[PDB]
Amino acid sequence: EWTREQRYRKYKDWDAQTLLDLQAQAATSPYQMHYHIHPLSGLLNDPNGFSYYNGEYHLFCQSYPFGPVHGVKSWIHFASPDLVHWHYLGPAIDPDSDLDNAGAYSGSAMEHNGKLLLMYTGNHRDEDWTRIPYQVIAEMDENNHITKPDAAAILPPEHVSEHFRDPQLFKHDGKYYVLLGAQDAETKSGHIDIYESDDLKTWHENGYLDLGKDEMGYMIECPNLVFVNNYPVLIFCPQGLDKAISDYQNIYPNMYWIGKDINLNEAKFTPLQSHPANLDDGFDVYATQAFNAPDGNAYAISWVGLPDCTYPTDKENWANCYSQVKRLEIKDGALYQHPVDAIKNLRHNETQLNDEKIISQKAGKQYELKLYLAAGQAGKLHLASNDDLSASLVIDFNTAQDAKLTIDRASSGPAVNPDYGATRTIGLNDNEDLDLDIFVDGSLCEIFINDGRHVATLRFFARSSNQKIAFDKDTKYTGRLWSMNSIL
Amino acid sequence: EWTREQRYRKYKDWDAQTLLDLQAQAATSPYQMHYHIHPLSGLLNDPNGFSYYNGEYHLFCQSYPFGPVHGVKSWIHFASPDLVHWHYLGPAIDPDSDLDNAGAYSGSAMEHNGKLLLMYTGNHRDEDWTRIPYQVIAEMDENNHITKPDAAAILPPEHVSEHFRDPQLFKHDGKYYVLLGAQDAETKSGHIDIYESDDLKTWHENGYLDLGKDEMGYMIECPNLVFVNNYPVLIFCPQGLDKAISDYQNIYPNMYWIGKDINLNEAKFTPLQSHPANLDDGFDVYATQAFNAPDGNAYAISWVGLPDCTYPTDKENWANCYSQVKRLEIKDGALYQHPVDAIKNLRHNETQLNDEKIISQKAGKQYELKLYLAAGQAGKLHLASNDDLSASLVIDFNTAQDAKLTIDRASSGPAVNPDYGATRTIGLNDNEDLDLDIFVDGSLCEIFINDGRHVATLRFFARSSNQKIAFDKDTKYTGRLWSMNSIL
Ligand code: NA
Ligand code: NA
Ligand code: NA
Ligand code: NA
Repeated sequence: EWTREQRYRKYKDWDAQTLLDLQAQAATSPYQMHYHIHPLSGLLNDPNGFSYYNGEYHLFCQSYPFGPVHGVKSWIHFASPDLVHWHYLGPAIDPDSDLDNAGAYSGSAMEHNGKLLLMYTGNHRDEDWTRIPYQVIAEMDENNHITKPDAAAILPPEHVSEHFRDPQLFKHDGKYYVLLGAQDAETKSGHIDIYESDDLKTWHENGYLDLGKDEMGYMIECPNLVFVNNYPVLIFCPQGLDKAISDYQNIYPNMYWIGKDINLNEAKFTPLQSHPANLDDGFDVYATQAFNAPDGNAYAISWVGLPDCTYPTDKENWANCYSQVKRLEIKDGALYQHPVDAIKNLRHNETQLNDEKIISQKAGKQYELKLYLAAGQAGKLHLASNDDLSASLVIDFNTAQDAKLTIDRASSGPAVNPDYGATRTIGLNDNEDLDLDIFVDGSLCEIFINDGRHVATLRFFARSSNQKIAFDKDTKYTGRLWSMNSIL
Repeated sequence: EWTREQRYRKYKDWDAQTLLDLQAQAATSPYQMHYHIHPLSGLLNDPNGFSYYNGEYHLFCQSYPFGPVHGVKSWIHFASPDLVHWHYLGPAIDPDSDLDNAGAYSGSAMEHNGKLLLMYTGNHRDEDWTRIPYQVIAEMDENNHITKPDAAAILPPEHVSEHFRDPQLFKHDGKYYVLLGAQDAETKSGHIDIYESDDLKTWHENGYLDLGKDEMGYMIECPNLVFVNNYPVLIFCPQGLDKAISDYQNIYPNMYWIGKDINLNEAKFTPLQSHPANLDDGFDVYATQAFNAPDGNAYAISWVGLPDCTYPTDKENWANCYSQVKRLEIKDGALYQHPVDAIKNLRHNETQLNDEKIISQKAGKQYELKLYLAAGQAGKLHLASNDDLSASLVIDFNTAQDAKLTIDRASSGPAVNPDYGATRTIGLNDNEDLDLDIFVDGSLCEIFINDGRHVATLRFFARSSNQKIAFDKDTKYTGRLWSMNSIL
């Protein structure tokens, strides 16, 4: 319903009373998250500049503060000591210059000689509304104050279309690299384009990273390389990916691909996995960003929200939130994802669980449910449920001869992008035990499966009185239920 | 420098870009607090609606979001599980109606039949800019959504001047009471005026509370009655208080007075203390609010900021912050104040201290320093200090034959309201031990003295590289130093 004109009206052409009203509307929503990052107002999307700098973790965010739509984008800024307790540092990069006049699009952060370089795509629209993407290196100092250059670091080359964006800047092998999402101008295929520099002033093209002969969609958004247990891992968003390469049910997938090795100078990637895999088996994770932290861990955080999609909270004038931070691990040839240790600080009111069918008549809106379920069983676990289990988030499990998990949100509340399905299925190994570590926060659910082997993340919109947690059958299991304190 | 006109321009007449800029400027200030409540933008003052409701603690705030000045006021809203980890719920009450057209001034919160009543003063300015104060009862529901009535609960009576405000609404002795700060129209003296109701619709005047024959300033702002260990305790701001009643050095004092008993129907107060005493012996505490919580504790929180005063951060376009929450206790005929238990969750990097002269060469900007100092000593403890101790926050102590504590902020940085003195003195008992529990957070220091017997709270503005903590003499003491994590 918003016009192009309305989406690109400048922030100075909105009044401050409207913005204050919008902050109240977002914060007091009955569906707001309160231990995950959420917009102060308007729409949140792609994590940006995820980093460690000046003694704390930093995280920036694509933001449009005036409504539940992809209006003209800015970066806003959060920091944390522990990847859990975030505090707001305000807007960081506005669409206020020629280079980014129609948006400060996504990007990354790299420490350099005591400053934090923020490299991002200036979404420029020229006099005719032709998009010209510019790669810009801004600079943040130790007071979190940001300066912008007057000139781009990388001008759009001839071989790419208008889609050329989301730079990842980092140091590796003694030099500087930039990875960019790209659509080839002639084939219209998605690529990760490689740039290298020895000084950050002159950039050299190394070409598209060789991901094999098969096309990777028509565009790759938000490319990421991180080293996880010494393996090069790609995390990226290949829009239009052929489902023959990998199944997925979201409108656009967020894939990962573990390599045995990578050579950015020669644009070479030796895959460990024969195929890329879904980072998240759920309903809503997109634009995930990751970085290698000084503590030797690789951390990732996801936008929970999909482009070209809508949500029942749209009428509340705000949209989406972030996943919790996930610590990455390579195990058995796959990517595992784990809650960070600090998230346990939110826990309180611990309850021991052993075979009780009804886990809680009324669990609250914020909790962590950690379960161990014996092999050889089938049933349903209902979350955010009414009393008779007819309206809930359903985890339909089988740990017996056709083992699998089906997550079904159809009955949880109003429909959520139903054209892309009300269920998601995760295959399980037959006759094996099952672990679940389930985080519920307002209209967000995160289901960590078999100790991080799979993660299923989703929005759901249950009426506030639907807070029951219960199995439908007598189920043999042990577990713990904790309330989780509001911090955001 | 701001004109009346500029201070009362409506929020809708500011643009949203300016507000976003101001949020960044406040949040990224090198002097910002990060484990105390601080404005998101502009100026913060008086705590309001401090309460427990709908399963969490609530706190509201006088706010002017567009600069470091007392522009037209609104309430904004925070909540917390534990009085430490606060999260922002946005604006709550705007100056958007006839009754509050020149400000939604301070007030209180009272739970009533599943709602939270917010009773506050509408600062009305009529056609001639005559101030007409109205007492308004708004209502908040379980989604933190607020409705405003069209009519005042209490119209200004004939016997009070234009100064008649800051209602405290509560239930006691089976009926409802409202305590209001008042200036008598004929004598121009400060009073706490009492109203009572059996239904919240019809209010009856019980008269001024009898605080004795001596005048209590020319106005009492922010009156509070709380029961602490079953004693009635008044906490209030008597502007113009004669210093013969009690010494104080701040422009306006924040006093407390313990009674043996109180009878609100008969406007009677039997004092326990012969005289009211300073709630805070420091430089900046004002407009403290308190309430009786369901856990059986009385809690208080203070504005750190004084009216008609200025601060070095004024040029940064933001102003002031709150104290931490203080749990109240009556002991030995005095009011004791304690950090809440949950504040210990911020602690990390614990260091044991035993007689070391230099406690830390560089302590960081956020810490808690807890010390036990033997009787019979004299010296100085320097906080936020440069290396040679010439620029610091000075705690000059004597625990020997003329025992006392002098807190001196003159050398800490730029002058802070110097007309009201650069030192504050707290008398101590001769030849007694001394305990200190010191909280530093950005430009805020809170010094709890002898286990809460006295509290000295102050702003200070040290250069960021001045972080040494050291005694000047060999001092015998034991202690602990903890870093405190940023949460806000
Ligand atoms: Na590690
Ligand atoms: Na769905
Ligand atoms: Na108690
Ligand atoms: Na001073």
